[PDB]
Amino acid sequence: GPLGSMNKFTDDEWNQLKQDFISGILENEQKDLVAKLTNSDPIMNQLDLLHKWLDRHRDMCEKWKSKEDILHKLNEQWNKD
Repeated sequence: GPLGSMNKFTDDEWNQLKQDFISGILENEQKDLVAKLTNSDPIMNQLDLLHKWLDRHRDMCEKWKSKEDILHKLNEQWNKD
């Protein structure tokens, strides 16, 4: 029937988004947090955990559709989580 308000991101678009998020984490000094989260790993960025986390809150992207702003929210959540 009529097009839904879904308009979710595709795996291809999502993967691209993953890189941006990962880049944002290494771009910010906060990258230090990811290194410690892994116990002592480089820019692992936690592809494994990050991917699962992102997917679980992928819907969060719909709460702005922006890029830099989203990173800001994730930063505060990363800090507490």
